[PDB]
Amino acid sequence: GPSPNWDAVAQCESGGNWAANTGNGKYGGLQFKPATWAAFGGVGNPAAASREQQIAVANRVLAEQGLDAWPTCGAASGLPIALWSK
Repeated sequence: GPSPNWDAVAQCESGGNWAANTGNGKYGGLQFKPATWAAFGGVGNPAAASREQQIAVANRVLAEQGLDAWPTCGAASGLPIALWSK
């Protein structure tokens, strides 16, 4: 079973701050935009959601969009980009 390293992706995206909310239009450890978070079943502010809830919503984004949803940081997942970009 694959296990994307979302902690690694979060380090890339936010410096590992699962509660990131700096005013750049992105939220939480994985820097979700609100329209993507809502679209994949997230509610409220991603920065208020647990790491585990954030990861749950990322796993859904991955299945539908691939690691293209994190175009620079996706490689840090440890999944081969050539196979998981879509």
